[PDB]
Amino acid sequence: DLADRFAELERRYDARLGVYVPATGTTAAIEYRADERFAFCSTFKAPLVAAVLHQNPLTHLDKLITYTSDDIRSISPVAQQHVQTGMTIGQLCDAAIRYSDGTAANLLLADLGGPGGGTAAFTGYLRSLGDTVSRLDAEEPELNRDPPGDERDTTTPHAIALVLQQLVLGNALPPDKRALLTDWMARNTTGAKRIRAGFPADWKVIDKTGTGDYGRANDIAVVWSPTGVPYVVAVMSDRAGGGYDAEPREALLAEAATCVAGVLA
Ligand SMILES: CO/N=C(\C(=O)N[C@@H]1C(=O)N2C(C(=O)O)=C(CSc3nc(=O)c(=O)[nH]n3C)CS[C@H]12)c1csc(N)n1
Repeated sequence: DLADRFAELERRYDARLGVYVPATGTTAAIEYRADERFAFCSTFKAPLVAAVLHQNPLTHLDKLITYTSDDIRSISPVAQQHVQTGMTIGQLCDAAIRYSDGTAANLLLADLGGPGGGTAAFTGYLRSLGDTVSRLDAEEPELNRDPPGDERDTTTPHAIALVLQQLVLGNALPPDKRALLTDWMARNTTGAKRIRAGFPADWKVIDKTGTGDYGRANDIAVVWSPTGVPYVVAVMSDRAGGGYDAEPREALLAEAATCVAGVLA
């Protein structure tokens, strides 16, 4: 019945909702518009941090990266505090995941592929995981403002969730790097009202958020049953009918999350 519950959500919130849960040994795949393109928004910061972890040794995460106040062209709650000072790569990692800091992500794009090569390098990291579908094509903020229908800066719930299944559950990162990426997203400061609200408290929840123009509201998460069996959950939405400044419905995502919680009991 999952499909019906989802379209009611869509009806009640007046939004496009894509859901994908990868199949486990015990359960089937929960998919809904899973292969339609949704904007990354800030969810690209999770597999980006992983790309930075993977290309470099952990020795890299203690390299002070310098930047200016005129480098803060997006929401940047942490990079705010180091106008000139600058931060360790590990610090920007921490800022781009848990705090969704935009300047953080841009310096990590730069670190990953040069001033005009980071978005393609980030996309190539995704291809190296078998995502031939998602593309990053801009830096912050403009990656949040691509018009609806455009393929730029889009992923799909199916492809990001498979990327996420690799990063946390598969061997895309080695135990250590993999472990730092899991603490970072398990501390995320931005995902209370999203998937976390949708899952029972005795279920573990680790997530990274995305929010943008046209009502875009996203949450990609790895979730753990009290038995400790792991699930990957991507929830992506937008409300593009309402224009660029339409209001994202976070409760939408929580609502989507309670349904997948329901067949995963
Ligand atoms: C051009 O940039 N525009 C953005 C944007 O930067 N999106 C990013 C994204 O995905 N972000 C996330 C997050 O990680 O979810 C958020 C979380 S939303 C939020 N959390 C708070 O704690 C709070 O006090 N206020 N807000 C709004 C901030 S913007 C950034 C945006 C946000 S809503 C909208 N229409 N545009």
